[PDB]
Amino acid sequence: TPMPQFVSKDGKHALMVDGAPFLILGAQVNNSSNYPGIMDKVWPAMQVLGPNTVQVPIAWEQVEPEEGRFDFSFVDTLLNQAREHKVRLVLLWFATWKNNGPQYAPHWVKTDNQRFPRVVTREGKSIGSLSPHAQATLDADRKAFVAFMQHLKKVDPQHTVIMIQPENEAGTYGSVRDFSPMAQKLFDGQVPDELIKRMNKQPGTWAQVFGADADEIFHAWSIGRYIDQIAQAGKAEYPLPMYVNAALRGPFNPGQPGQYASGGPTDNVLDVWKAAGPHIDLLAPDIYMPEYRMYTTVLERYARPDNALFVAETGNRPEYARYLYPTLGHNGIGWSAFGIDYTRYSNYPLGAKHVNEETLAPFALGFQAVSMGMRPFAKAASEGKLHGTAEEPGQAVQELKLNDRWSATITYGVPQFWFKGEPPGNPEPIGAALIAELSPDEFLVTGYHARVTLHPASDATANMIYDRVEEGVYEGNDWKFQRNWNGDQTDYGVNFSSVPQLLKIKLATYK
Amino acid sequence: TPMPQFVSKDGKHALMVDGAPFLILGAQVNNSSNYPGIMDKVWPAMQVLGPNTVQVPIAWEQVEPEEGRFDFSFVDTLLNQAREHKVRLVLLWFATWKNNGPQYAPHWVKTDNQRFPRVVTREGKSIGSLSPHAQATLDADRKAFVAFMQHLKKVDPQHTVIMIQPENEAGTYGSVRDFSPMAQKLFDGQVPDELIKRMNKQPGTWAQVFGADADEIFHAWSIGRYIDQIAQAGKAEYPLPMYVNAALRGPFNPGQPGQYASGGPTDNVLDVWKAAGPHIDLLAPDIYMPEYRMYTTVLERYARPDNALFVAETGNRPEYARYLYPTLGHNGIGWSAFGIDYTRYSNYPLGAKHVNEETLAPFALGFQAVSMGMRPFAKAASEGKLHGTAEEPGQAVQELKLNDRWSATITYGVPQFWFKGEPPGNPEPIGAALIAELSPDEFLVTGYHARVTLHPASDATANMIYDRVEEGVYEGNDWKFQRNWNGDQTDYGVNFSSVPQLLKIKLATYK
Amino acid sequence: TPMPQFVSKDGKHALMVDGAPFLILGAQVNNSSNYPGIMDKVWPAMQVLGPNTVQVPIAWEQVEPEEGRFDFSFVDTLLNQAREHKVRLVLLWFATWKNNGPQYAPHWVKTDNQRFPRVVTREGKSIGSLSPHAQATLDADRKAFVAFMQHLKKVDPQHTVIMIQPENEAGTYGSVRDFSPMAQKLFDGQVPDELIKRMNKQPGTWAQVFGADADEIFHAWSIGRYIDQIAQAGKAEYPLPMYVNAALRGPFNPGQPGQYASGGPTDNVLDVWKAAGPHIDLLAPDIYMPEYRMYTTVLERYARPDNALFVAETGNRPEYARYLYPTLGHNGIGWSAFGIDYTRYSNYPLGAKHVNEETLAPFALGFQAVSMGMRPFAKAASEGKLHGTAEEPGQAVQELKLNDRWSATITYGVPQFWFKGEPPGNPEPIGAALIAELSPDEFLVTGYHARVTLHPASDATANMIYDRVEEGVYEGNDWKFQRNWNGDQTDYGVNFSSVPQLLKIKLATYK
Amino acid sequence: TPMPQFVSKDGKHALMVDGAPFLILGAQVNNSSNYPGIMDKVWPAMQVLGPNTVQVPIAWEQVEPEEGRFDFSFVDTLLNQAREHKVRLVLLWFATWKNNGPQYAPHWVKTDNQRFPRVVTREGKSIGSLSPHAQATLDADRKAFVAFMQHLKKVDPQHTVIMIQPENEAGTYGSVRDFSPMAQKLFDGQVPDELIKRMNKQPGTWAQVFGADADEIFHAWSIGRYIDQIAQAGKAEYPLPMYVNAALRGPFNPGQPGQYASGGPTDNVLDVWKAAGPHIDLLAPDIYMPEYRMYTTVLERYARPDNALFVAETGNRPEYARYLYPTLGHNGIGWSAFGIDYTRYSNYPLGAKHVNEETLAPFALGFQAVSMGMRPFAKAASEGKLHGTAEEPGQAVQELKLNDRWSATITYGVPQFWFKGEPPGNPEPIGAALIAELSPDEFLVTGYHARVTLHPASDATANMIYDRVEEGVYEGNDWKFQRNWNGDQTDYGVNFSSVPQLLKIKLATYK
Repeated sequence: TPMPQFVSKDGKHALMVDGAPFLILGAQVNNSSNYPGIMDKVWPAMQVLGPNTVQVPIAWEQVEPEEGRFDFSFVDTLLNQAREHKVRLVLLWFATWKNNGPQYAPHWVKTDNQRFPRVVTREGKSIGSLSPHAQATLDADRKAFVAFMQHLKKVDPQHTVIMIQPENEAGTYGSVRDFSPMAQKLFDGQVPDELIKRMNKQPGTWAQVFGADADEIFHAWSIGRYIDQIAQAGKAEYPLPMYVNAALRGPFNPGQPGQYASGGPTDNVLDVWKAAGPHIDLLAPDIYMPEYRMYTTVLERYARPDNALFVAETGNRPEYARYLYPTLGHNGIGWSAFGIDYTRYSNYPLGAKHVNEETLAPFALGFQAVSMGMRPFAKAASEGKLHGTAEEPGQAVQELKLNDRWSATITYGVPQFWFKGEPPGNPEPIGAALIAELSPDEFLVTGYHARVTLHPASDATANMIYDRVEEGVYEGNDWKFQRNWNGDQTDYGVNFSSVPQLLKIKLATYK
Repeated sequence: TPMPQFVSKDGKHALMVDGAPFLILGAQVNNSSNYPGIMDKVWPAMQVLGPNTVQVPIAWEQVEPEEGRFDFSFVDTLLNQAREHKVRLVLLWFATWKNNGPQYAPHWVKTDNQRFPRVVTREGKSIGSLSPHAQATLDADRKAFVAFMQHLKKVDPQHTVIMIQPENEAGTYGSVRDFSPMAQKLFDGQVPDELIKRMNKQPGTWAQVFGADADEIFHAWSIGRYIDQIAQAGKAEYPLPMYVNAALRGPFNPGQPGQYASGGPTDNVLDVWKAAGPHIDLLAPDIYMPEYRMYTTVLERYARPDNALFVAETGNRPEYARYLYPTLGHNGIGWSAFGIDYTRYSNYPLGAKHVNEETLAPFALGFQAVSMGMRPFAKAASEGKLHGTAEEPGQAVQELKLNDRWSATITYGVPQFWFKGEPPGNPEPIGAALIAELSPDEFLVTGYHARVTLHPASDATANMIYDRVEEGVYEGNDWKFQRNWNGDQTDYGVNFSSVPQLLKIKLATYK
Repeated sequence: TPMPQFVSKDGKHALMVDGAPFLILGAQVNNSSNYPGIMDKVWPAMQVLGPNTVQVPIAWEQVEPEEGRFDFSFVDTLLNQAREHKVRLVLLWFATWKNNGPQYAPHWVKTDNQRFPRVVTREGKSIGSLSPHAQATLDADRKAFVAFMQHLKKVDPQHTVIMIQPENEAGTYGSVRDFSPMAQKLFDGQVPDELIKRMNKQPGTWAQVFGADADEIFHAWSIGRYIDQIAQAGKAEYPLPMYVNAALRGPFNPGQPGQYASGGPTDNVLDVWKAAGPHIDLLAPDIYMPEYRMYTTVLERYARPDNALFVAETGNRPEYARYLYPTLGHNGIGWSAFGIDYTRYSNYPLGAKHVNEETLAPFALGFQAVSMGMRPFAKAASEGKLHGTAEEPGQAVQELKLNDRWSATITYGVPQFWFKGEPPGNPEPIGAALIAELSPDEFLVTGYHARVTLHPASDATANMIYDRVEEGVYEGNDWKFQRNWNGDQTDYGVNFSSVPQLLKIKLATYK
Repeated sequence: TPMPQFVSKDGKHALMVDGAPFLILGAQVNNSSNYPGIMDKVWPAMQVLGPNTVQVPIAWEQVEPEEGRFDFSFVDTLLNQAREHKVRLVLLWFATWKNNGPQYAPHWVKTDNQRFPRVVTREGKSIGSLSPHAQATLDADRKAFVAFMQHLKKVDPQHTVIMIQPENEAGTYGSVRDFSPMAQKLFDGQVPDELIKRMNKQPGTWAQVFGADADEIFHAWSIGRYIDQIAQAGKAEYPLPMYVNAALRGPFNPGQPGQYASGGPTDNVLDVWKAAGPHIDLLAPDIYMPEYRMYTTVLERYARPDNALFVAETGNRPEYARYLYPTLGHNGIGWSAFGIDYTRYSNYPLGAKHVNEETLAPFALGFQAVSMGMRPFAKAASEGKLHGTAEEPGQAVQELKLNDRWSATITYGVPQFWFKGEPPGNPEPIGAALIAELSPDEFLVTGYHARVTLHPASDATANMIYDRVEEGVYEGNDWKFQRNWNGDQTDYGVNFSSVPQLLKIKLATYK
């Protein structure tokens, strides 16, 4: 039975799970929800949200508490629980970097600054981030990761785990790079030929080749090479797809490297990370920018022909929920919300002050609607045929171009009937829509707090007819019909409110 | 066992069901609630509202999806469900016209503008309404309707179905008539002698005879003849009563024909429709005019000596509920509310934003009260002896003339006791009353949010005595006594609030 | 086993029930709650209120619907239900007068103005009140009442029924007396010697003897003689205690006789009614005057050495509940609230807009507290040893004189602890207290929303000691101890809130 | 099995219960909740609050109602109930003084001012407080207390009762001392040599030695000697630890002795009470001063090297709950809240208007958190290693000095994440924290509505590492691990909200 795998060719991408494209509808537990005694506050929240994939930390300190003495008992417990609760897993390897720092490395690592040295600032101060240049730290992380991947292969032939995230938001706060002598000797050397080629530059030293950006590009390359070697060695044991996640710099008015985590896969060093990381399948943004223009711009920059869009983390405040459909609209591999458990922790002001059934309901709506047709939606994404949009404040109408024949008007905050006047939008921005092209004249359509009005895009389709507007669900790939919408229910577009409904709409023209 | 039948003589009317007059307390599901997979969101709402009759679409596209290949399986399912849930059915034939358009005609009809042509505007544009002049469209609709009536006769000897509505709001938006050559050849001809007689006019062409109104009267006659031939052929197979429903034009400031649906049974062409439709039992208004003066004027215009009043549709917003009793007061055959299911569709702003137990309670109150004496109420209506009224904003008192001996004062928003000052009315208009004359000195009385004070109408009855004020219910026609109201409960009229109560009041005089 | 009986000597009174004094904690159903089919809306309300005595109409129209054809089946049903629900009964004979009118007399009475004539005004108009002067009406009422009392004796040896109320608010609206010739012949005659004696006047005609008040005194005497003869004949069959109830005239600014019900036992003709009614045990006020000064003045006027105070009716709005204890403080026989059922009738503005568990809770509190010591409370009342008071708006302190040794300060709206400043009173007037003197130094004390502070009334008791402050209840006459209040619970008086608590307080002095 | 015992040496103290230090998390029932018939309104409240120790009055009037006739049946019942409900008991001997007065002494005491004389004012008036100088009153109280201690020893080998409180707030209101001749003869004599030594003064009379404070110091010494002799005699029978409780005088602006209870253990006569009371283990404040500066100053004054801090009573209004942790921070023996039952009594304005699950929740939070590590917390207190603090209005940050190596910053009203700007504090003051030093680099930490940020206190610990931040609970002394907090949960201190959580935090430094 085929194991999970990431494919990408000519800018079309698929996460293949059980032999077909898959879309991650993800939930990530909080950072300290990775022990047997706390899982009873994880699963009741997942039951409410209904993700198809759960992200859980696997901490280096817990799997190798003493060097050479491995303990994967929590991985085993977690696989049983995920199988019982019918979710797939994405495991997060909290090791050399977690939010730039060594806090999840074991005692014998993070207390030993001699064997495992920290970044040194230009002024000579050690700071809370391990240097990518130390061979001992790479060796020890990679050895632990290799034991981890070997264990996974032995106990997960069911393929419950579909991806691995090596490290978590690697990079450095408080310095653009390491300035230790160890670092300076490498920085003074020649830029590796692989990076010279990919960057369209002439050979030379780091300062010669990259100028004012040499410090930041050097640090990104060195972190990338570090994680790539870990990815390559772990894949040699069990070749699950692997991705790294990015602490973002501001898309419009970024600060200086070091204010944001320098060296991480920020939007200015994506080609460096690509060159450095051939064994890393994608670079995934962690988006905690709730403002529409910022969020959607991050989506556009990380969705590249060489980079499948996966939103590995985003906020759990309700205004975030609507960003699922525009993410899927970039035809990547999915979207995950962060902080989904009942441990009473809150990452406000990034996310919600409390996680409960009310705060989860806007997310569960989208997860239920996509799950009603997940495999066809994922087939569409893998062919580049998924369209998605979310409501922007002060803009009550959007236009989606679908193909030569049809377009869709998206209108927010209107009745499900004729109305007089300009569309007002919803009082808060909460609407969204998602449209899959199955064939030129047939679409899968869902939305919430929104009207979707399909209309001709050319003179050939001016004589538009609703042939069928079928409500139903999919069982795997088999369509289960419930009813044909007609009359009032199609006279004013098709109108969605607060319940999950999937429509398979076949259009015709009269002749 | 006698089948349902409509009788009318000298301006008195009855819908005979199971051998006696019947009054429809109706509920209509939304337009796309006509498939097996959605009926579990219909019946729980009917359980709350408690109609005695449910209206459900029977779509041409679903019973003849391919020409000649009939499928009445949903009709069969629906008859079983109506029998289990103890309601009668009125079936709506969604075919050549539904809200003026062909959207419920099958694929092989509504995509074939050659065989089944659309109305052509004066400027040459085909628009979304099938021409009444095409023989193929009439033939195909009638053939489907005949198969439908034949099936009904075979599977409904219980007579669950009591009426059929051929077509739904036939007429045309965007043109006063068809201007195609096919239409013009008929328009240029002589007005049929049947219409010339009924309209008190001299023979001639359509333009000669009817002048400025020729276009609209021609279209109404041609639609009427179309549906009448379908009614006649269907009745030849199974002679259930049949009615058509009207999309109204404004009673006071109507627009132009084509702004409102031209050719439908609007209030200016009722004699045309009568002349054209001898096999159509009545013309029924669909009233979505919530303002008192408009609603009640529509009632008066459609209640004619040659037209039994049936309100086939009205709004499901709570202010509409009170219009049941004035409708029954015209001594027709009943009243039905539109959009009664839990599918989460809303036709706001015509109706309510949500359908739930709260929004249905004002309707259920009236349906429960009338059902407590439905057969005697319907016997009264068939003798012209039913009186009914609803509260008008800014008018806290109304006077009902009952007969030579007695009248009833209706007072809104007062205590059930002595009060000082002018009656204030209810804060919102919600009151109503219904009074049946059983014999000169005995009345059935119910109401809500209202006081009913019977008082002498002549010097012969000045010495008024409450002989009996019996609360109870009817089992069929047998009166079941609960108690005699007296004392406080009759000193200030008889006072109704929010619970269904039927009173049988016998008056006397002391001597 | 002794039957119920009213005793009164030297201004001390007792309703003896089962051989000992009894205090009525009464509830009266609404006027049309006197049929088997409505009793399921009576008993659930009594379960909440918990009266010890229920008042129910027994209508002449229902027990003699045709002359000579008696039907006491409802009396039988009602006795079974009262025994099952553990209440005593007071039966109300709705006959010649109910609120001045004949509406509860049978068909063959109230429609026959010839045999049973109405009062004639000075101008010659018959009005809605039967003349006390017609021998046929007296004969027919008395005959029905005699059949009623005979039936009671046969089917009620349990003595469920403890009193009878002949007629209901007898009197006349719209005329001071009857002016018919039948009436004038009697009015022109001599004042009966019995009334001449009791009124301390010299013999003469009605106009000579009574002057400007002759009309009103004549009507009161004639109604009184009418009901007295009915009482005497009914008592000859079964000598239950009997009382009449009064529709009050204003205590301070009364209107004219005829505006209020002339001839009823109003506060100006109590000596007339005493003289006329030796077989009527007491004259009971019906108090719907919610203002403190009016309510308590009515109490004082009807509590006479020759008249035991029984409040036969009062309002069911919550502000009325507190008037129970000052009524008991006049050492009569009890107090009853009117309109206690769930039939959805309201006599607002006299009483509450709705009867439910919230509106009944302030009454149930008092009924529960008195029931916790009802027989000792009733023994105290029969010895004149009960003291009671209710809160007056704007007066947060009252002083009750108990005996030579002790007094009680009643304070409203204070904490159950030390407080600074003037007592504020409760926000609405809701407090009350009730104190029985068991012996010179021992008292039964209860209250609600109030503090009771016992304190010395003389120099002999200056050295006051709380010997015992026992919370408990009585079983019949046997005291069941729960706890001794001390400390905080007695440092600031004894403080009552919203739960029923009976305290048996023994005082001492240190020496 | 060792019985409870109080140990104190060189300013470190422990209440030894079952052989190890113990911390009282106490609840006291109201003053009249000391009878079998009211205990069903005590235990349901204790179930909600969850104290480990309940204080209950044992009244002299109830155990010796007649002289020589002892009745300890309630003590027996109460021991059974405390064992069933799993709490320890502290019994309060309500005898010669309760809130200065004799109200709980038996009838034959408090009514006999001859045998048991009251304090006489300077003007000759007897007032409500028994004189400490009468030998009969001492003899009779001591005899009753000796019978009580003998009974306890016989029926409590389980050691359910851990301390006894002889008398309750002894002292006098309305006079600084007794001025009777009996008192004056003693006052005129020489100051006992024991008091002369302890007060660092020269021999002489009371007026010579103490001057303006002679009256108050004389009264405190005489009350102290009275209770000490009772303590000594009771301990001779069963040597349970014993304490007296104090009605406080204002810490900053005290009134005159007699306005506050003169002679009680107020903050100016603590050395007198120590000298007079060698058999009294500690002097405990009763703190009903809700203002932060007053409450915490009282704590400081009563926590002395010769006086273990026990807060025997405090308010049950929610603002009081947070004072538990600063009390424990003085390394005494515990803290108890007053008025914890459902009898519907309120000592507002000292405490809450109602006791229910809402008003108890802020207290239950602290009791649950301390109970999760009660024995280690009590071991820490006995070594002087407990630190505790509560939030002060207008101060959102506090600093706790722990040892040479570490300190803790306490921040109130902040998110559990990074925030911009000055800490706002909670809207009402509700935060607190409690920190036990287990060893130099390991701490037990709990709090609520607060952030605790451990940080270096010296250059030696500048390179701080969170080695482990373990959430769990203790079973007795055995630690039960749940999870290791890391990541978000430790990046911004450790953050507590509204649920009980105990963290065992081991700190390291990197090298």
